[PDB]
Amino acid sequence: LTSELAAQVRDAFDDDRDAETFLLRLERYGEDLWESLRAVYGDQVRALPGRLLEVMLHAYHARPAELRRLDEARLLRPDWLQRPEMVGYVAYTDRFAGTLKGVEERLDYLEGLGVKYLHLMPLLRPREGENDGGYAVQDYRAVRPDLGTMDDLSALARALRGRGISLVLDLVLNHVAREHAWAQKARAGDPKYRAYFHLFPDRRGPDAFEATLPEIFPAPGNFSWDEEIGGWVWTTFNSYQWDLNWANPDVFLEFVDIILYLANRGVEVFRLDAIAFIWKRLGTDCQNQPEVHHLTRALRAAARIVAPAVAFKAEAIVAPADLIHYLGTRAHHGKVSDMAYHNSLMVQLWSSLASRNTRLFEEALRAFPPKPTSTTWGLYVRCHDDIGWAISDEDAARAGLNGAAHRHFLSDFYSGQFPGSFARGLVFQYNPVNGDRRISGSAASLAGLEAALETGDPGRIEDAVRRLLLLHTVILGFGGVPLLYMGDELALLNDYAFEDVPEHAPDNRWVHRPQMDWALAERVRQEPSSPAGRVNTGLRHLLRVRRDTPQLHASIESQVLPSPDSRALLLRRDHPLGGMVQVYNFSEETVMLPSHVLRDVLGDHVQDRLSGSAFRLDRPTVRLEGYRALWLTAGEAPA
Amino acid sequence: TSELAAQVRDAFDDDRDAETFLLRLERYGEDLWESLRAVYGDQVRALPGRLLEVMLHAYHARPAELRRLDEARLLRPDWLQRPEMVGYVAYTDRFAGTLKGVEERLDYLEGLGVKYLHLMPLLRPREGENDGGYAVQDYRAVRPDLGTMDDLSALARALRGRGISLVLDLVLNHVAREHAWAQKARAGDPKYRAYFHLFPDRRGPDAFEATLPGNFSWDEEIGGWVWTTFNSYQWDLNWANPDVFLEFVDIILYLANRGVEVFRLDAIAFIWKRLGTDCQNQPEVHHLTRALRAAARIVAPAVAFKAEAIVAPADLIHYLGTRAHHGKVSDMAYHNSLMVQLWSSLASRNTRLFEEALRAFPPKPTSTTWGLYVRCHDDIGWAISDEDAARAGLNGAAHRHFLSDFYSGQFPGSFARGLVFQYNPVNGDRRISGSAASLAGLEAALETGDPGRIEDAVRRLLLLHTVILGFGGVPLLYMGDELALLNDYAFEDVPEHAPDNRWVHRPQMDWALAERVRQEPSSPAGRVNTGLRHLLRVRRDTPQLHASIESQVLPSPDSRALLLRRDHPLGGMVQVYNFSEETVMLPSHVLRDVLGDHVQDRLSGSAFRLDRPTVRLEGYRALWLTAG
Repeated sequence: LTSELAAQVRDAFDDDRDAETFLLRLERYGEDLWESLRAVYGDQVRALPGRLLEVMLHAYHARPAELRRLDEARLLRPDWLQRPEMVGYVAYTDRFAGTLKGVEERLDYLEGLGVKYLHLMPLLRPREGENDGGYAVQDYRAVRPDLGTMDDLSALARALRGRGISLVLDLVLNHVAREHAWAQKARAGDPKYRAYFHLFPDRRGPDAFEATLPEIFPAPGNFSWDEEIGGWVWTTFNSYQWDLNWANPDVFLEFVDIILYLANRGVEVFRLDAIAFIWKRLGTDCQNQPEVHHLTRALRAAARIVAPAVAFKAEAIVAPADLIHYLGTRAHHGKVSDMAYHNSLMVQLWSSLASRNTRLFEEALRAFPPKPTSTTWGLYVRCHDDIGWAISDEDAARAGLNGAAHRHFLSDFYSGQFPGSFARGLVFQYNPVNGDRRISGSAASLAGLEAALETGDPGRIEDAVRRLLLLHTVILGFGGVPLLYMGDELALLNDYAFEDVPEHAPDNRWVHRPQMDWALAERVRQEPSSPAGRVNTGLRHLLRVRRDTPQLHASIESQVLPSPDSRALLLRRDHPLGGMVQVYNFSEETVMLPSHVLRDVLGDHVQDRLSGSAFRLDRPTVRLEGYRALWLTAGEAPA
Repeated sequence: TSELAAQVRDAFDDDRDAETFLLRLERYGEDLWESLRAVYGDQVRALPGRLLEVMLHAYHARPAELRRLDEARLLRPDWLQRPEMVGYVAYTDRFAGTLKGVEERLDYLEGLGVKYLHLMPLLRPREGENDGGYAVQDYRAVRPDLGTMDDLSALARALRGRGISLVLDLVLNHVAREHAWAQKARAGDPKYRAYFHLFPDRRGPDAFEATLPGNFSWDEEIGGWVWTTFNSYQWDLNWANPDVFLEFVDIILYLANRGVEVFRLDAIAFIWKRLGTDCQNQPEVHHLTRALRAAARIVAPAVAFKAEAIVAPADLIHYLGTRAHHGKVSDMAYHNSLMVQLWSSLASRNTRLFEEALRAFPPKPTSTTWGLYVRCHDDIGWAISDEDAARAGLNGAAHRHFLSDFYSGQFPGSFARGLVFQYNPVNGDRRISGSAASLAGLEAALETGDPGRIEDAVRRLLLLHTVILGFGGVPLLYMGDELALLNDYAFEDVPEHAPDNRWVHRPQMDWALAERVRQEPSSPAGRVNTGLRHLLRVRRDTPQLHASIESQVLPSPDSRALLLRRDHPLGGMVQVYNFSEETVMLPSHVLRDVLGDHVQDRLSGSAFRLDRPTVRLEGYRALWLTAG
């Protein structure tokens, strides 16, 4: 930040207060921005500060007054994402309400549920034809035509703002569709756009990289031949998907422009897709490269300057050692992506439900490194994906188990194969290398409700209801944003109508991606003692309690309290108003949990926030019914 | 929320102001209204609107420059916690004569690295005896000899330009009997009579005095009694009257608009009376602080509060906020304990007591900040509790008697030259006056001429300053400790000072002497001056000193040494202090286990190889070790 930049800035604004705000923000986040661009682009052209600033100034001018207010509000409350009132809902626009206009019609449903974070599945304009479910983007400044237009998106954002809901979008950083304007300008041979991709004249560069790359479709391959470069283009994922070259600063500028464009249309949180892949280095797997963080840090800083209201969420499923970098280590500590996904917690929930054992869970959480306190996990029980058993062999070992043996068990269990399993999932992928399988299926089908409905047995139906509620309780209390997956609140079962639909039939993930039935949702509200109704009212109650428990603030991490019974998981959360201990029984059986381990942190008298009832810990044991969850804090003893 | 919205929206010609005000009121509204209810009941319901009238007026009058600093503070909430922050404490008159005079010396301060200037009481006191400025006659005026408010305002404009914050003392608990309010009450306006604790006969006063450990005074037109904790010309305000609350929100915002950035809230412990109690540290104190703090958050985000309470540690922590008050009762309190343990360990050559006292200290909210000092305008009282002493293998009172004996000069072969200020005819507990340089042994050493004893004194001063510069929090340099000023024995020649021997450590700044010291690097004062400016430079570049992170005691295998650990994302730091003249051989494993195999002393620049069994630490040496 020189005299030059400041004067440029100062002369770019009619109102003096705008100039001052911009300048104060540039002073505050300048360090983050320039240090990072230097580490990536080195001594560059040096013209870059000035070109970046034109992009930032343009975006700031176009930023509407209501979004500037949200901007100041965010500065007053930096931890908005970490507040216990925060509840997320994840849906496909079309499968929830047909169109973006349609989503406006259903805000009463969402606001009623307590949702303050709405993540719609990919909707930026994809190429026509196969599109890797929206990850092949044709234009980032347009919407898929069937869903509406950008205007529609912009309006839906105004409406959501009015009910205090943030809109969340997927932004693919790593590649565009072969039909993207840039990809076309490059094929018509404009040198500028040729430099947006990894382009190769002969078969040598491709060969040099493929030496150390693993493959993502086990189409097979990392490079593709195209007529008008002939020549080779870097194509991680599918052939119609061309990796952008982030070593070219022109690409950086395109993305700061797109992020700020979309932010000005009311996007509040960006899910940054394929972020792990954006930096290539010969000799490596070309994932999780240092430069990835420097770029994220620079993108985040431009967003901090123009649009304080905005936050980033990193989509990378990677081992925990690797994942922690996406929240920031060493220099960065929240200066990169703010949110992420806690894939491990989701895996351990299903694993423990199947194993009736929580040693593995304890171990996985203990080996997880602490996050920066200003960042936040996103927690889910299910999402639009298959489930892969990401259980490391070291974690399994510390639990007295063999990684492969345990993971084979889980696929056997959740597929329905294992004797006396409650689950009804489908196998999605079978890998002949390992034997490792991936499971499709809805929360309700996997937790046993499908199986139980076939028998009619009240006892097994109750077990299924309580399992769904237990899973949702853990994510609601763990610390972080619970991402309810659309229709889990109605306990939707596997849908097999996708087979009759010729475009879905090949891909059985559609099994857990149903159409929302609005009539069914009305039925469930009015039948409180059906299974769905039990889940629906049970969940609405947990969301209400969460929103009023300060100890769930996400800046505080849950610590594992090692359990005297392997059927139980215990989590401690320290807070100024007084500690909380969360107690989960992952078994059908009644557990008599020894008192000492809770007495030690909470004292003699406690009260369960969930049901209201009191417990004495000066008793040898505490009775835990099957699938029972307690949120214990300190209390009294007048009786 | 509805009534405020409309009022607010119309109260502003500019829309952006209205929006900002509203957003801030939503953000800090809970804090404010919840707290006033807990103090005044849901009884007094005109009050939100009266408070808002005060806040809106103040906001309108808030100059553009101070609103910008306001946004800058929101961008960096932790401004007080950055390693860049260094405080300097001085009397206006004794540093540079007048407020105009202080402007002429900013190059001195900015050059030292100072970003926080605390001037001793300067709001207009009563004439005559004034408890050194704690008897305030008008909060909207300055003591006439120092200048005017317009001078204060200009000095703030100059300080802002060098990135220095001005810090003032605001007495919350009482006004001078000559304050306008106290005279309106004597002329019998019922409104102002209600600003004080007033009693018709001696019943009432007697009921209180049962548990207060004079507290009341007779006046002709009040014939009756008024509550007067300190002296008699100092009348306790009645904070149970909301009119008083509003007076102070008005005063705080007024002074904030004149460029005050940090308020030292004086006698805050006393502001709530409750029959049956010592009338100190009452819960209402916190609720009131929280509400004052929220009004300041709304109108003047740039402002912060610092609580002046010397109280046992268990009590002190409430001034930073517990339970629902976490990080709302202050952004700053004094770490009186650390100062006491510095001198104690320097005298004892032993740091067990230090370890114990720090272990018993409870964790602060991470968004708040200690103020740390080696000395200040006060005498020293040995605030060492009997429990702490016990855990160290010491007798509380035995150790306390030693320290007074040592720092007074009485103990045989002590290096200290202090004066006894107060003597208890019961415990025998004494208070000590004296400057850092006199107490650390430099006065004694200059009488001998011995190079070896002079070097020892220089290294003691540097050791003390290093601890406060590395502990986490704002180091409050006391004026002229950087020049190693000795006890001034011309205070007895001053007839106004002679009764009060604290003047011994409250010297006039000699600007010629300051110039001499800059230019004589290997005189004693020059060694201190050079050494200090180097420590300030290193501090300003060590991220691990961010005040949100607390120093933890690493139990030491040698009682001559104190070891402190600080965890941080760029990598941990261990601080090692030797409180003795003798060389200490620390075992290597104790550092290798926290820092790894290769380390660097940030203070001297040299690397350390922990691959040896031991690490040499010369007398009075400090290391700030980090990995690398």
